[PDB]
Amino acid sequence: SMLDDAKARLRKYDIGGKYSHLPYNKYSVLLPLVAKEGKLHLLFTVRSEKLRRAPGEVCFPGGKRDPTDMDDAATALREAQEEVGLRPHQVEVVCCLVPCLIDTDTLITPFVGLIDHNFQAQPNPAEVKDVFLVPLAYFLHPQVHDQINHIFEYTNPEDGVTYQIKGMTANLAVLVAFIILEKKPT
Ligand SMILES: NC(=S)c1ccc(-c2ccccn2)s1
Ligand SMILES: NC(=S)c1ccc(-c2ccccn2)s1
Repeated sequence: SMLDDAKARLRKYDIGGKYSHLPYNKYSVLLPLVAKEGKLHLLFTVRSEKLRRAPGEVCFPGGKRDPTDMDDAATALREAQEEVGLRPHQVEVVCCLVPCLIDTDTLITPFVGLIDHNFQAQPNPAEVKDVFLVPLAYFLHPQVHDQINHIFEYTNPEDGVTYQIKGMTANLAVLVAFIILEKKPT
């Protein structure tokens, strides 16, 4: 099936816990995959305008590890619950993708999660101003804008609202799209 196929593909790129013990400042992100109308989508947030770090920007749910977290996946799930109400019974963590190094002292670990078909986002307004879905296939033929620097623009056909997706968030989306959709019969 579509979902079994996605997981089998994703597992071949799982790096494991290899890098997770290194002595960095540590953050995790969840890349939430949602099936809708016969196709896979990614779920994104727009961060609240009142946050210190990157207010108003499009990003995946995530944040800083704390001492309660058993491992890096736990950080990602704790943060996804706090930001959009996603509960643990509603997500299957499938793998851990290549982590991102930044500012010489920080390591960000992305986890791909399959989301339950009855989940509905309850955005917490102190952290998240908006929640939206993008079809995974958009990332193979995006609408690119040059700020010189590559920015994606996505317009939701439901309401005509345009979103800008960039940086690490945009890089990870393209990666997940390549992994799951490359080389497929129609
Ligand atoms: N969710 C996003 S984009 C961020 C979360 C945390 C961020 C940060 C923290 C310390 C220094 C610089 N940026 S950015
Ligand atoms: N939830 C997301 S996307 C992030 C959380 C942590 C991020 C970060 C931290 C330090 C410097 C730069 N970016 S990004």
